Formats: sequence, C-alpha cells, structure tokens
Amino acid sequence: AMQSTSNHLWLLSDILGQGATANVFRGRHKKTGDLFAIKVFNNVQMREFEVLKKLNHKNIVKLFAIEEETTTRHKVLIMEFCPCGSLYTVLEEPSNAYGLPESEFLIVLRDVVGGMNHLRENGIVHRDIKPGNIMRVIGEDGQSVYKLTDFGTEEYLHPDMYEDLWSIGVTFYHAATGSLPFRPFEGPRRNKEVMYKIITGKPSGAISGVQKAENGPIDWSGDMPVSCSLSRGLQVLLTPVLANILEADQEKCWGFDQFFAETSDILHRMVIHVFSLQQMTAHKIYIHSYNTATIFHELVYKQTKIISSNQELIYEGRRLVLEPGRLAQHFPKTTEENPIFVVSREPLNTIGLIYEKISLPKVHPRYDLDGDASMAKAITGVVCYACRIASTLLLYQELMRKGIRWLIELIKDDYNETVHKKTEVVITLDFCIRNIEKTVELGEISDIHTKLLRLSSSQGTIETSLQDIDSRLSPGGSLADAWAHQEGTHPKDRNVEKLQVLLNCMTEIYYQFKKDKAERRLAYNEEQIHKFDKQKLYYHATKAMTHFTDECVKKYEAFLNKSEEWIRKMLHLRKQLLSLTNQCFDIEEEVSKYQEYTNELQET
Ligand SMILES: Nc1nc2oc3ccc(C4CCC(F)(F)CC4)cc3c(=O)c2cc1C(=O)O
Repeated sequence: AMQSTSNHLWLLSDILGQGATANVFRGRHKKTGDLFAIKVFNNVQMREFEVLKKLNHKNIVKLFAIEEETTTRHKVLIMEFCPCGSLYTVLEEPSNAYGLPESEFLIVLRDVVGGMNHLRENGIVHRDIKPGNIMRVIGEDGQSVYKLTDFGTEEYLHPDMYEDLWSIGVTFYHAATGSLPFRPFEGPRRNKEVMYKIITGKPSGAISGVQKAENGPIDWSGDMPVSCSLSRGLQVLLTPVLANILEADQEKCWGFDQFFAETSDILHRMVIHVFSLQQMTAHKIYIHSYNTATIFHELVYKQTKIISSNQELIYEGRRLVLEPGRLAQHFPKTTEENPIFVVSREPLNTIGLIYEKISLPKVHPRYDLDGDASMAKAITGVVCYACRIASTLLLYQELMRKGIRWLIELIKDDYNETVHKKTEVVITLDFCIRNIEKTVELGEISDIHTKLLRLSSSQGTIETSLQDIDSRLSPGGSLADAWAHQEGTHPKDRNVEKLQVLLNCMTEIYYQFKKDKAERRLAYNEEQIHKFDKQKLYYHATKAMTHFTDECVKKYEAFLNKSEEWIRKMLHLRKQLLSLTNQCFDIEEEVSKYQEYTNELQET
C-alpha cells in the first residue's frame, strides 16, 4: 500500500523526515525511475511555491514541481533527493562525535554562507537554521555539497525569540566541537529554565557554557575545546566570528554584512603546512594568496612564538629562503605529510601534541534500548578520538624522522661550505707564508712570522674541531638519527589500523543498537543478541584503550623524551659550527691584511 501522483509514487515505509507540518518520503518518477524527495502535507500557496521553483543555487535544494496526490488531493512538493541525509545525520556518526574534519568543516561553512547569501539577495529569512535543515549531496567530484531546504528548534533559538545569525553560530560550534555550546547537566529538557539562564548570562566573548553538575555552576570559555579537530590557526580565526554573533545585544551583533565579509575572508585563505621540528607541533597557517612572506612569518610567530628573523625553513631536504615580498600563492605546495619544517637557533621547549585525555565511560547492565544507544554512541566516539590521536601521533613521529634526517644533511651542507672557505684560507696561507720565505728590516719580517704562525696554528685548531664535528655527524657519532627509527611507533606496527578494526566492530554494534532503538521492543532471540553484543562493545573498547596507552602513547612519550635530548645536542653543535665558521671568516680577512702588506713593498 502506498500513495501516488500523476508523475510520482512513494512507499510509506521509505519515510525520510517526519515533521509537524508534513512528512517527506523517498519516491520515484513514474516515467523515468529517478529518485526524488516527495513532501506530502498532512493538511497564496500557488505563488510562493512557484517562486521557489526558479530558485537555482548550488547550496539550495531545488524545488522541482508541485503536484496533487491522487487519493487525498493533497499538495505534494517534488524536491531534490539527498541520499546522504542532513548535517545532523553526519554529526551522529562517531568519527564526527568530537567535531567534523577540517576540510569537511570548510565545505559546510562555504555552502551555508553561499546559500543564505543567495537567499538574502532574494529576501528570504530562514528563521530556523539547524543541521536538520542542511542536507548533504555528493558532488560530481566526490566532495560533499550542502544545501538548505526547509524555509524553529529549541536548542537553536535566540534568547529574545526563546521566550537569525544565532542558530548559525550554534550550528558551526556543533559542527566544530561535535557538541552543543550551551548544555545544562541533564540536557536541555527539565533544565530548560537553566538553558534560558545560560543564554541570558551573555558572557559576550565566551562561546561555551557547560553545567557539569546538577544545579551547579556554568563553566564558561571563549575558546574551542581541546577535543576540537580543527587546526589551531583555524580556531584563532573562527572564535571571534562566533563570539560576536552569540550575544543578545543588537547593539553588539554583527549583522550579515560584517558576517559575510569576515567569513569570506576566511574562505579566501590558502593553507601553508608548517611543522615546528623543535617543538614537535604541526600547524596550519591560514594566509591569503596575495599576502607577503613577512605576514606569513608573523602568523608563524603567533602560533609558535618563534621570532620571524630566527625562522629557518626546510623543504624537501633543502633549506628554504623566503623573500619578504614573495606572495603566498607562489610558495611551494604543502600537505600534512610534506610541510615546511621551521627550526630556530634559539632553544625551544619540546611540547609535542596536546590532546584531551578521555577515559571509557562505564557500561550499564540495564537493558534499555535508548540507554544502550546513547551509551554506544559516546563510547564509539571516544575510540574515534583515540584513533584520531593515534594517527596524529604516528604522523608527528614520521614527520619528525624526515625533519631530523633532513636537518642533519643541512648541517652537513653547512659543514661542507666551511671546508670550502677553509681550503681558500689554507691556499692563501701557504702561498703567503712561503712567498715570504723565498724573499727572505728583520723586525718587519719576524713580526709577520710570529703572526703568520699564530694564524696557521689557530686555523689548525679549527680543523681539529671541525673533523670532530664530522665525527659527530657520522653514523653512531653521538648525533645519529638511528634512534628515531628504533624508539616510537612506525607504520609497520600498523597501530592505527589495529585500532580501526575494533572501531568498525564497535560502529557496527552502534549502528545495530541505533536500529534496535527504532524498534520499540525486540524478540527474546534478538534481545540476547543485543545483550551479547553490548558486552562485546565493552571488550572491544577495553582492548583498544589498552593497546592505545600501553603501546601508542608509551612509545610516543619515549620518542618525545629522546627527541628533547637530541634537540639540545643539535643546538649545541650548531653553535659550535657557527663559531668555527665565523672563526674562518675573520681570519680570512686577517690574512687579507697581510697578503697585501709586506708582499707589496714600495720602490721605483
Ligand atoms: N530534500 C530532502 N532530501 C532528503 O534525503 C534523505 C536521504 C537519506 C536519509 C537517511 C537519513 C537517516 C538514515 F536513515 F539513518 C540514513 C539515510 C534522509 C534524507 C532526508 O531526510 C531528506 C530531507 C529532505 C528535505 O527537503 O527535507
């Protein structure tokens, strides 16, 4: 049994969304077979609907046609089908439990801004903008395309409306943290009066408010949480956009013009991957393609506290000199796995990766379909976070090995250039100390030898202290990079995939418990499968956390502690080689004062 139209038909079982106004079924066309989103209302229109047909934009669900159902003669809207679901469906997946991927987050902000801007050009106010109103379609290139459609909700209401840019800030915060900005203890339900008190608390610059105890305080914060998977350079640019659109004061609200301007400023910036080799931290510099390298070094300082003049950059196994006027679009293309390593002559503290240390929540024995579903969602998102951090720690070590194996070659290049200047001074020394012996009033020559022999003696001390450094940059010479290959984790250990196997099992059990919650009750047979897999959900999470801490973190902290020592020994050798090379330049000119002095007397 199902309803039909002159051109479309849909099964009642293939129901998509169920709302107060209407329900949307997944239907097909009678003549083509193409899938459409059919909207059948349960219960002026002929004009406001045809004006929504001509609305053609990439970030707007196309309203194809308006037809009348056969049996009930109900107005039916034929809308574009979005097989991936809504943004809320995307945020329900455990991989996005603590925030969307950074690239996926930029697609959301681009489509949402690009969609409402087209709606403002036509003059349509959305009133309610939530992840449920933002559909997801896969584009012809494989990247997601987000669209608006339903043009509210309790959690996304303005404080004055609780009694337009507000719900947009709550959506972006939810998409970036994987959680809501203003959450009471027992959730926005019976603590609804607390939720209103949280919004009327208007801390202006702060964007979050977590009541971690029943009827307790409200933990405010102006920055994003540590679990946020966005880069630190993106949080710096995203925080002021939200804080200025999350306060009830229309006097202090931004409006769409300043909002669209500052958001367009973020999307027009290219990414330059920079890995602080001495701090063992990866960064992303959001810089416009027309900015100079001077502003680039400014952003590197604001993210690493490294002075611009001391920033020495490495790329693809060679040094990199950035001209202060070289535009950012002419920089070499960088990835997360091939960045621009930054090193400095000043000593830098070795920090590593900073992440939120979360433990497994306890599993309850109560057979509750809703409880087991909400429990399986949180515990699977925790393993996704630990699986995310594990791959980030592996990347940090692999980036560390390349940056160290490169930096030793860059130092061996500085050593070989010192040898070139040494051979220039040795050749000049010999051809001037012996050209005097050939010609050889006594004080004018004896003073030279007491000075030439002092040069050849101090020049030789450079040679001995140089071949010592050549012995230090040799294999096993108290500075080899062999320990990096024998300390932390490696892709050969396959630790990220060992955690990803247990993650898929936990996600399948989660998706099954998500189906088991839709069914109001289960049969005795299906009930014990739900209980048996609920116990396997704990054994999988316990096996993952054990392998994560007792292998991934221990090897990482052993590699990090070994890295902090090798950095000191490397900074010490760089100061010696620099002094020894400066001791070759000042004596290169000291032999320039004597090569022309007495060797060229005056006589007619
Ligand atoms: N045009 C629209 N297309 C829509 O396609 C959809 C396609 C698939 C799904 C499922 C959602 C939850 C799940 F079952 F677990 C996995 C897939 C939902 C929708 C949907 O909700 C929708 C709404 C509209 C609208 O305009 O409201």
